[PDB]
Amino acid sequence: EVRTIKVFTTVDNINLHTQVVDMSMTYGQQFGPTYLDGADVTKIKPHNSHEGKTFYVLPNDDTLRVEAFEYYHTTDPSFLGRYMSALNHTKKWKYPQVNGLTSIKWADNNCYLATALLTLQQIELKFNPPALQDAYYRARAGEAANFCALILAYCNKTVGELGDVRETMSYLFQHANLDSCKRVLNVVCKTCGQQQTTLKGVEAVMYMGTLSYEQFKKGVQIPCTCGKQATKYLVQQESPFVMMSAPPAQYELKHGTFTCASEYTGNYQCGHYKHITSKETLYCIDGALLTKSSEYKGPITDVFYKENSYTTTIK
Ligand SMILES: CCNC(=S)N/N=C/c1ccc(O)c(O)c1
Ligand SMILES: [Cl-]
Ligand SMILES: [Zn+2]
Repeated sequence: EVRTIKVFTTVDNINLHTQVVDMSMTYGQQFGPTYLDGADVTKIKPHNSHEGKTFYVLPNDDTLRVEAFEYYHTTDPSFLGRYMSALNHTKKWKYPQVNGLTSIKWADNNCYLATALLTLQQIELKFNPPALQDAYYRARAGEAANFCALILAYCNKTVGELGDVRETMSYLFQHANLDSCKRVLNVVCKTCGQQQTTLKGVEAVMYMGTLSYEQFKKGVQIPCTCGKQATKYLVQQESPFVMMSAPPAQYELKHGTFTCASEYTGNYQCGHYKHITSKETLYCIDGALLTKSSEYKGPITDVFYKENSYTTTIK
């Protein structure tokens, strides 16, 4: 007896493609690698309960290739399989609402992802790929599983792998519209004189070396090619936020002087992030856990500040 069911294949879970599948053959024999809500069903034969359901496939024809690129803005061949593999895990995570924000209950070393997600909800940022637009909208509403699996896929991290918050924000910023952001800097060495520099996009909102936006405005010391120590300071800034980063160090966070921050405790090989947000007081969100304090000191690695337009008074 020949037996078939109708199913739909997709790469973006919006555009559906009608298929008829033989129940005597595996999905892999018929579609190549195949996934059902993240589960790998390549080696599985169709079940009666599968009729009418949507399965993800790899982009193996030109129509799927165009749909996949338009939705995800990547042509990495392993992207979809990495996204599905992550999703099969992230759909089992818990996304509690903590002080009004979507967080993530700790699992699989996902603290870096929770603090990135909490941070995104406090800064003005729009994603360009529709996949990130759609999943971030759901994540804000509390259903963050697709968004978290997408972050992992875009950052080329697997579930359980130790991640860096600054690196993760850099990847997400790459897929965001920061084209309006502009940064002017000035560097003065007493032997080589001055050199001004202009930065755009992601490089205009991120800085590595100091956590303090004020010290960045007043000036910081850096090496020069002559061996002398030059000074770098901020001349002009156009952006809705800025991100200041440094190797973790004991740092004091004062209520009302920043938006949010990341704390990192541990070592290079493994550790733990927490999130600090300045609202009516200072709240520390550690996954599902919440505590408060009026003052905060701890090993901070990233701090986020609000911005609109800033111009220096330094002559
Ligand atoms: C450079 C040729 N690729 C094109 S034209 N479209 N491909 C899009 C795409 C997205 C994710 C994937 O995993 C994948 O295999 C493909
Ligand atoms: Cl968005
Ligand atoms: Zn010099």
